[PDB]
Amino acid sequence: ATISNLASDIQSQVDVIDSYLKKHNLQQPSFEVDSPSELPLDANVQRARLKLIETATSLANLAIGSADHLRWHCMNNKYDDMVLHFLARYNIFDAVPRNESISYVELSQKIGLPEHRLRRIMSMAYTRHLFCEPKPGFVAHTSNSALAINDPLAMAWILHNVEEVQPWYANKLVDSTKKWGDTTDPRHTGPNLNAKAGEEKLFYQIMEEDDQGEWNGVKGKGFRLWRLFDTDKFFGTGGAIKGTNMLRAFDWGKLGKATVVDLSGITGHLSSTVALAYPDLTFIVQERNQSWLEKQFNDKLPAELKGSGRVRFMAHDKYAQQPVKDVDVFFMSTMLHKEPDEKAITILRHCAEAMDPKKSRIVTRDIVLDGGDPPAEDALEVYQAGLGPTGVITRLNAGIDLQMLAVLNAFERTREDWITLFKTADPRFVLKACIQTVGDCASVMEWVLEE
Amino acid sequence: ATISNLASDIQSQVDVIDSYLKKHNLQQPSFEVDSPSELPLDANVQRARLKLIETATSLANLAIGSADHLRWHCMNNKYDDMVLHFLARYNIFDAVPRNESISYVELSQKIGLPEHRLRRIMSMAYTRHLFCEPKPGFVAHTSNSALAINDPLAMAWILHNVEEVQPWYANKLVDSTKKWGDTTDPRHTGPNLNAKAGEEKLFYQIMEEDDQGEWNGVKGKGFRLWRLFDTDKFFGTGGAIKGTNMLRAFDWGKLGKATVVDLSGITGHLSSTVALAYPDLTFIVQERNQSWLEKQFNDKLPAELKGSGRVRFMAHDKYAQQPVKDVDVFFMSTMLHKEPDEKAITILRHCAEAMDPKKSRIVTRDIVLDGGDPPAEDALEVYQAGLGPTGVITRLNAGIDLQMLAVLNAFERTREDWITLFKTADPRFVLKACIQTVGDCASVMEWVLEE
Ligand SMILES: C/C=C/C[C@H](C)C[C@H](C)C(=O)c1c(O)cc[nH]c1=O
Ligand SMILES: C/C=C/C[C@H](C)C[C@H](C)C(=O)c1c(O)cc[nH]c1=O
Repeated sequence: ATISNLASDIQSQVDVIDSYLKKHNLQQPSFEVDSPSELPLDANVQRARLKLIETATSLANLAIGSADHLRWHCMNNKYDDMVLHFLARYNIFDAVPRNESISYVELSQKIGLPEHRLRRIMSMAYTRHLFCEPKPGFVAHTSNSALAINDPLAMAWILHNVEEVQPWYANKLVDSTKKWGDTTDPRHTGPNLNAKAGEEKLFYQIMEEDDQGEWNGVKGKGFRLWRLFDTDKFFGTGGAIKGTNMLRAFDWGKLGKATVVDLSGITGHLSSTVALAYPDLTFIVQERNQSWLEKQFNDKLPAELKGSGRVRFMAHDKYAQQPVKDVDVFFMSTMLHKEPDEKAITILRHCAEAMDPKKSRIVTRDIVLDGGDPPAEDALEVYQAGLGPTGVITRLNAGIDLQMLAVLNAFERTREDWITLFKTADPRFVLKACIQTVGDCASVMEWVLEE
Repeated sequence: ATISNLASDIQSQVDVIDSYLKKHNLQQPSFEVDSPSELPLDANVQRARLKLIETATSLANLAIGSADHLRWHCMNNKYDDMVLHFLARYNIFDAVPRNESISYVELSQKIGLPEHRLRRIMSMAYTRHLFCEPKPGFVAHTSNSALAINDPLAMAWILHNVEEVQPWYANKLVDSTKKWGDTTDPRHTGPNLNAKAGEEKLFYQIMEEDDQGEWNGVKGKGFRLWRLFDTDKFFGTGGAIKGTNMLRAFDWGKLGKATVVDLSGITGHLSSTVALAYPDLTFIVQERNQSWLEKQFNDKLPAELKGSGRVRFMAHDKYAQQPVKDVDVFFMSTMLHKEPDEKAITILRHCAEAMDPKKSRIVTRDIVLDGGDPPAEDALEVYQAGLGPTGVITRLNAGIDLQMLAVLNAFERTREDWITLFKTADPRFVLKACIQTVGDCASVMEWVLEE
C-alpha cells in the first residue's frame, strides 16, 4: 500500500457507487438527518462499498502512521464507547429534536447533565459524525444519531456492550484465559474468576435472574435478558444482517403451505418477517420460557399477525425432544453459533429424529467464516469483497466471534466446520445451499437428510 | 459531504503529500516493517496529513452509513482494545521476529496462548494493520506492530488504559456523574462509588501505594506509578507530542547559561532532551519522591548527562514554597492540565514568589483547546487543519480531556482560560508567546511578570 494507490482505489470504488446512484436517481448519502441509511443492495454496489470502507480506513491508518498508531488509539478509542454510554443513559438522542438545533444550555437542562460535562462528551461524539455543532453553542443531529431517535433496540445494543460485555467479560478475558485455558465451558468466564465451587454464574443465568432493574416494558426479573432480546431484534430491523436478506438467500415460497418450527427463539421476529411475505406458512417459535415472554412476544407481533396463529410462541427446551409433529422446516437463525459441538449435536439430533427425510429440511442462518456463495444472479483479488485480512466483513465476523468467546466461550465456524458438525449429528445430512448476500455476514444454509 | 467530494478532497491532500515526498527523495509510508513511522514535519505536509486522516475517516464513516454505524461500532471497537490487551500481556510483539514470519503453531508455543484463541485475537488485530498473515498459517509484523517491539513505554500505554483507566474510571463515569455531579475533586471518581467516609482512594494514591506487582524494573510498591511514568515518556519519544517539538516552539538558546526548575516532574525526560541540545542549561527536575525514583531517574539519563549535574532530580512538593534560588525559568510541561484552578494557582504563586521579574520567566506546555499559533515561518476553511468538530487534533484533545475527566476530574483549557488563570495567580503575568507546531496538540507558552 501507498497513499497514492489507496487514493486511486478509493476513486475507483466511489465512481462505481456514484455512477449507480446517479443512473437510478437514488439519494446520495450524507451526514444530514434525512440521508439514506444505507446504499443499494445491488451486489456490485455493495462490493464497491465494502472495498471503499476498507480502503478509506486503511488510508487513514497509513496517514496516522505507526508512531501515532498506539499513542492515539489507546487514548481515544475507548472514549467512543464511553460517549455512547452517556448518550444512551442521558437519552441525548431523544432530547435533541430531529429537525432543529438545541442550545447546550437547553439540552443540559432537559437531560440533567451539567453543561460543562455535556460539552466535553459531545466534543468527542462529533468526531464520529455522531451529532454536530451547527453553530457555536448549539447541538443538532446527524444521519448517524437521528437513526437512533426513539429506538430502544439501538439503546439496548449500546448498553449491553458498555455495561455488560465489556466490563464483565471482555476486560477479564486475559485473566480467564490464564485461569482456565482455552475451553468451551460458559462457566469459564470473567464473573467466575473468584467464584467458589458450584457458585459460578452463567451469562444467561445472570440475564434471566437479575431483578434489580427495568428495561423497555419489563420490570424486575429478567430485564437484562429482555434488553438482550432487544439487541437481537436490532440486528434484524436494518443494516448488514437485516432479516429481509433471508428472503433473497432462500426461497420460502417453494415450501407452499408448511409448518416451520423456529428454534431461533428470542421473540420470533424473523418468523414474523417471513410470515408477512408468505401467508401459507405457520411458525412455531420455540424458546426457553420467561415470566414475561409470552405477553411480550404477542404484544410485539405485527398487527396483521396478532391472533392469527401464523406466528406463535411455544416454550421449549432446545436440548429436549421435539414435541411438534409433521414439521416441514426446522429453522435456526443465529442460534447454533452459541453452541459448542456437543450441544449443537444434541439439538440437531432432536430435530433429525422429528424429521421425515422425504419431506423435511433444516434451514440455518449463521456466519460462515470463509464466505457463503452469492445468490446465483450475483455470482462473480484473492478474497471476496469484504473478506480477507483487512476486510470489513472479516472484521465484523471477528467482532461477533470475540463476543462469543468472551461471553460464552462459543465460536464461529467455517463452511467445512458446519458440514462436519451436521454430518456428526447425522451422517445423512447434506448441505444443499449456503447463500450469503453481499453486505451481510451471515449465510442461509439448507440441510436435508439424504438416505 | 458526499462520497465524491470526500474522494476529491482525499486526492488533493494525497497529491500534496506525495509531491513533497517525491521532490525530497523521502521514503513512502507503507505497512511494511521498515516504513517511516511518520511524515515530514513540514507544516503544509502536516496540514495535508491531518486533513487526509479526517477526510478518509469521514468517507469510511459515510460508506458504512447510519444503519451499520452503531451496529458495527458497539460490536467491534472495544475488541480493538482487548486485542491490544492480549498482545501486550502475552508479549506477542516481541515473540514475532521483526523481519521474519512465524507460524501460529510456533507463536502459540512461544507465548503460552492456545493456538485456537491466538488465531481469533490475531484475526481482529490484522483489521487494524496490526500484524499481518503473509501466507496461510503464518504471522508477521507490520509497520504499526514492529514499532512496538522491545518498547516497554508502548506496552505501558496499552496496559494503563486497558487495565486501569477503562475499567476503574471510564466505565464508571456515568455512575460517578450521577453520584457527585460535575466537580473537580479527584476523590469523586469511580473507585469511590461505594467508599466509606475517609476511605476514598485517589488515582495517584493507588498508583504510588499498590505493591502487588512489578513493572519494567520496579518491583512492589509504586509499580503502577512507574508504569505511568513510562507512559508519559512514551508520548515524548515519538509521534504527535514528541519532546523535540519544544525546540521548534521555544528558543532555549536565547537563555544562555541559565538554571531551569523543571516542575514537569516524572523522570525529567524533556529536560534531558533540551539539555542535550543546550549544554549551558542546568535542569533541576522537581517531583514528588518515591523510594525508587532517584535511582530510576539517574539510570535513565542519557549516558552523556549521567553524573554531570546538568539534569538532576530534586524531591519537591509542588504545592510548597520553592527552595531553589536565582531561577531563570520555571518549566512545566503537561503538568498544570492535571490541576484545577485553585491548585494551579497555588503552584503558580509559589513560582512567582521565587521569580525575579526582570530575569525570570515561566515556560509551560499544554493543550490550548482552541489552538496555539504556528511557528512564525509556518504562519498561514474555518478552522486550522486538525481542529474543528471532526478534526483529528480536536479528537486527540478530547481523548486527553476525557482522560483528565475520568481519572482526575481535571480538564483541558482554552487560551483565554490559561491567560485568566495566570492573571488570577499574579496580575503581572503576561502571555508572550503561545506556539503550537502543526501535528502536535500541545502549545509552548511563555509567561513573564510585567510590572
Ligand atoms: C451472527 C450474528 C448475530 C447477531 C448478534 C447480534 C451477534 C451477537 C454477538 C450475539 O450473538 C450475542 C449473543 O448471542 C449473546 C450476548 N451478546 C451478543 O451480542
Ligand atoms: C497534553 C498531553 C499529555 C500526554 C499525556 C500522555 C496525556 C494523558 C491523558 C495524561 O496526562 C494521563 C495522566 O496525566 C494521568 C493518568 N493517565 C494519563 O493518561
